[PDB]
Amino acid sequence: EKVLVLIVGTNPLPNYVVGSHLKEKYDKFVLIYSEKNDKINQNSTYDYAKKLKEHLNLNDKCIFLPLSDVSNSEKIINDLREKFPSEDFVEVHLNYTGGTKTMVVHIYNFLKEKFIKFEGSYLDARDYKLVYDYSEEAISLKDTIKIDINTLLSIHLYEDIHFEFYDTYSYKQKFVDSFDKISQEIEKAIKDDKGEDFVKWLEDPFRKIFKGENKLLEKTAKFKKHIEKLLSSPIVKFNEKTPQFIWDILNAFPEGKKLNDGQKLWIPDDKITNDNLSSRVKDTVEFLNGKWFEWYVYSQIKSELLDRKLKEGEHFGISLKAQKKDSPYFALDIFLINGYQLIGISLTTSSTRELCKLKGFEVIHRVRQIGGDESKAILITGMDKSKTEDLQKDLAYETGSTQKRFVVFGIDDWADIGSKICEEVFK
Amino acid sequence: EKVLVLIVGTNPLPNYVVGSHLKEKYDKFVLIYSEKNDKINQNSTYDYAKKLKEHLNLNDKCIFLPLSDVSNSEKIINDLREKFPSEDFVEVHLNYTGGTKTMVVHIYNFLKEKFEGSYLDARDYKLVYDAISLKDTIKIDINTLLSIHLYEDIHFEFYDTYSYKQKFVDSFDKISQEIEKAIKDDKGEDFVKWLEDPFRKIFKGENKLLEKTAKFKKHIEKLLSPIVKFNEKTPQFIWDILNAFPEGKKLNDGQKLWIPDDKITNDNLSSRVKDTVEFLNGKWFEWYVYSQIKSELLDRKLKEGEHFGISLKAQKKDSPYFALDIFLINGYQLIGISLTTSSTRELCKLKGFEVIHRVRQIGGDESKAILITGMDKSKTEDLQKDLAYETGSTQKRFVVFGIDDWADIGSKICEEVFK
DNA sequence: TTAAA
DNA sequence: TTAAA
RNA sequence: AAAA
Ligand SMILES: [Mn+2]
Ligand SMILES: [Mn+2]
Ligand SMILES: [Mn+2]
Repeated sequence: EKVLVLIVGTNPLPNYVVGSHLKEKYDKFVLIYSEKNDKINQNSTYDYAKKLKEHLNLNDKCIFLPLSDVSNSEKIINDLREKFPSEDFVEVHLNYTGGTKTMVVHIYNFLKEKFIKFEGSYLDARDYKLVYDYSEEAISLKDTIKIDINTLLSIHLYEDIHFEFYDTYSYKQKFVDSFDKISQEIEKAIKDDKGEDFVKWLEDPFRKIFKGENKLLEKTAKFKKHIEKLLSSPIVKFNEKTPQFIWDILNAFPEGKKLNDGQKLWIPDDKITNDNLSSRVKDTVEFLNGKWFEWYVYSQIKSELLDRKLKEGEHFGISLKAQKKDSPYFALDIFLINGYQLIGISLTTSSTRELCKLKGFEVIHRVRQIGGDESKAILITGMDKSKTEDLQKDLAYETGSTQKRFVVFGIDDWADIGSKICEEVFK
Repeated sequence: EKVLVLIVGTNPLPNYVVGSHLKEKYDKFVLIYSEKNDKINQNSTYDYAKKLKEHLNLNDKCIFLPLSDVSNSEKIINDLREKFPSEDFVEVHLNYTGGTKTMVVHIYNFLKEKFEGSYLDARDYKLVYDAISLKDTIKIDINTLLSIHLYEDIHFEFYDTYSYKQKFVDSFDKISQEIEKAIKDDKGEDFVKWLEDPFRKIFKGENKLLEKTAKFKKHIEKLLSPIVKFNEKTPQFIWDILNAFPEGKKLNDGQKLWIPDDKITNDNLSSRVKDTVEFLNGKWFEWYVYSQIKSELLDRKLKEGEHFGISLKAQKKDSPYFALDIFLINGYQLIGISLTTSSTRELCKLKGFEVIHRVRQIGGDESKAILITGMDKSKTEDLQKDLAYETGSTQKRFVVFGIDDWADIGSKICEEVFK
């Protein structure tokens, strides 16, 4: 009977990692967790212990040991002696990575006196190594222990998750037999260092013409009044000062979905109805105003992830959505898992500081919610390099690592965004 | 000699609190910190230990002990054997609250060979010996708190140095009193709706419209209609709020919207409009809440500028500054308050992320963030659930208030903060 | 519970 | 480094 | 997983 003992704190991922690596060598498993006590402002980590038992397949070889007070040395010592298994064990391995400082201090010494092979362990979050106290070995688990998106979100209490594959992408369904032509044309301009010029034309005249009153592109009356009120106008900027590579992008859409009417801007007559207007520009405007960039970035990384033996739908995906039980859901543009570190990618074409700054707070908090406190967040913006370096420094929080856990890319990174994501995440 | 040993992690506040309370009873102090080794992704907590020595006035009775690897047991014990003071100490007290788990285990065991251990419970605000409540015993100011978290250039305003008191001098008290009456009479929801329509449809068209008369006159023409709703369907209490403003800073020409003639220059427009629009668009709500909180804390022991203030801004060295609407310190816990008048879920969610992260940066991982919005009760509850994060405690660290709380917001903040 | 403004 | 949109 |  070889027993492995884990300390269940509020970060379940370290215990899942050590469990996945050591279960093959032990016969019994003791999960020490906290009880809920409102009077001392103590919540319970029991939900994580069940998820640890579930996703490690411990079954009845798992012993749950609750602690009444995780900050009282006496109660911890007492609760251990009363509830710790008294069977004669040959080996006792305690990984003291989780829990409070009082938990690790007193559990360790209680099991250092009671015992018989003994070994203390700790998983390093910085360099991904399992350090043994007496064996003096530091084995890396970075490339060996794996985890998929379902397991990772589940042990963090997130259920009902869905996402899109490369083949089931939403705008492929909307632009059948055109999507590849539209996406190949955009990609070529972005790889031709036209990203900056695109986002300027997108701000003016594009967003001046095709944005404003809600349902502007679905009621011809609203769109009629808007173009009249645009009669210095963005229409001439579009008609007369639109560069050629955008004309190539605009003409990549099918004629029935082109924003242009030749080499000028399509304006509906009084014959064109509400549904006619919507069927022409709605999907094309929504794709050009931002959705295209989600697909572009995902397309520039899928090959590099498959080369590293990652599997789509388990280790990367697009348009992920998840939620806790009976709680609102959230959306994440792209997700990636390197070994067992979550990387969440949030995308925007905006170049405006305030908007991107708020995007940064968002992606930081979401990856902590679903991947634990060692996740990495990447924000990709249309800002210049000075603005992106400013944002990283603005939002950086110090956890004890030299490597950044919040990364901002900008408009100068778009043309080679594949390799830059690859270097940031895996190197 | 009686020596106190602290473990310097990346949260310096528990070490300040434990240090403030136990400095009196001890002679020497050992601060065990981490070296910087980029090759193992390990950064140094030396900057925090220096701040601990400075703001606790440890002077030369403080000994910095570095560790080359805070993740490796043997490398720790070695650096502990070769560096820890071998002088004869009659009493040794190790507080193992900070640092990594390896640090607290092997430093504890090292010192036990040569003894008392203590720990500061973040959940019940007590120091526990291997239990004294410090919640109302140890105090800190905004300057000390941000400084130990490495922030500098801290500035903020007082009730009497509020910026808009200098922009509407001889009229701010009437303006603020008018707005407060409307919110005290449960008209917050009505006010919010009128700001969304037609106020922000007229005065928030695009960029720098309130600065260029050409841009403003153009926007007026396209509207000609929210100008009609403004002139005709504006509630009486809102006309009273508008007419409380100085005449050269009024948005209304009599009982109708003012329209600049070609004569009005860019300086004449902005001086008449820009300050008034920005205050009504939402800055008023910052002042309203602050005035209510300063009222409720009139009996408590907090001093303005040490434990609460408005419009806090600070920065790290060579780093961008942030802005925080209101700050409060209860004992040694930072309470950050972000205010918005918006009723929109998307906008209020993004403000929630912001205030959760900011208070964590400047006040440590045990800070409390409060977001005050103009949403209804169902949306505020949904937002609290959406953004909640498990900390180990049963009391919430992210709190959202909505439009129904505006009238009694002073009592609401007092009850949430002081428990 | 679009994306950007 | 507006607060809203 | 460096006041769970
Ligand atoms: Mn699976
Ligand atoms: Mn996005
Ligand atoms: Mn605010």
